[PDB]
Amino acid sequence: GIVELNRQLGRGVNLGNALEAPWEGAWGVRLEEGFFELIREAGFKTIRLPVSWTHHAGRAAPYTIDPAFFSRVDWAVTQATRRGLNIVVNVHHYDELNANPQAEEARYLSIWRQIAERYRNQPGSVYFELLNEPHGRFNDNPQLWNDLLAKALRVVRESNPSRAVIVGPVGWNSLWRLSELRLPDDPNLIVTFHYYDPLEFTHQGAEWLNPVPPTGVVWHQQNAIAQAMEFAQRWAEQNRRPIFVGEFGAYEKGDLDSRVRWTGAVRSELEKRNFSWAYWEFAAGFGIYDRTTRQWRTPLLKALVPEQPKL
Ligand SMILES: N[C@@H](Cc1c[nH]c2ccccc12)C(=O)O
Ligand code: MET
Repeated sequence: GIVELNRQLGRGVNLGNALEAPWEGAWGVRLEEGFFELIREAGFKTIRLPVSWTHHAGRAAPYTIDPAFFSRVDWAVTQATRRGLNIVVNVHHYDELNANPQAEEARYLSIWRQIAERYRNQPGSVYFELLNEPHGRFNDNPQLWNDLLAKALRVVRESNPSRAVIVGPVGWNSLWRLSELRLPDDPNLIVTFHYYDPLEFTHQGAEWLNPVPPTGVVWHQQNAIAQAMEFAQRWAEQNRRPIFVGEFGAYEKGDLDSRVRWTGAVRSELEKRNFSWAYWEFAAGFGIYDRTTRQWRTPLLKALVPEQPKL
């Protein structure tokens, strides 16, 4: 069942700065077929595929997704699956929906119907993820997200009765907001959160934030990671849901040794708690792979996939 589907997610990586930008390449990463084999060879079982459908769908009903863009997603799904990787297909950035859930609902539900119907026959290694990091008006009223996610799950289930569906809390998938998350009585849900604490370290110099946190911040482990993951595990036990931590990572403007400390500490605690996970991200400013030199960033990769269990 769903506990085994979550265990099968295992270790994963996001293909970020790619299809979740305004278009593929705008944020620096075009997808390549060779990425799938590299990710497998590095020890990952899963691709998370952020996709920002809003830039590629009609604004007026029936909100049709551009066929050429859809075919690109088809290709990613098919190539990952054929090469033995799981793939998580989400709806990723969606400024309109976070700002105005009620107004944008119709278009978002049409997008999910299109995705669900198109991929209804994909195997169980293909997972759906309803909405990356709900924020905006969902932060003001978390019940708006509880209501909307139930509508979207109902849409998905019309064509995909048993597929694993990944659902997170508001606060940009903050684990503390699990407290307000409410889920339908559906036995094939995996709960997700993202982990970037402390933001002053993991997002130092991140220009896409306002305010932009200053750089020069170092990091070492205290108790915050253990405290956060224990909270999340108790929530998951009480509510009988498996956990997938779909993003964690530290931006390259922090010093490498601090980033390695943080990445290894997080990965270790996730696996101690039996959480599957996907690192943010493959090839860009948080990347473990440098496409310019075609080399892995060894210290970061080994913090994710250690050669010995206590390293
Ligand atoms: N320097 C690497 C990784 C990288 C750093 N910042 C990025 C921003 C976007 C894309 C890639 C990157 C590259 O150019 O590929
Ligand atoms: C805030 S930068 C890391 C990526 C971002 N959290 C996303 O979900 O795309």
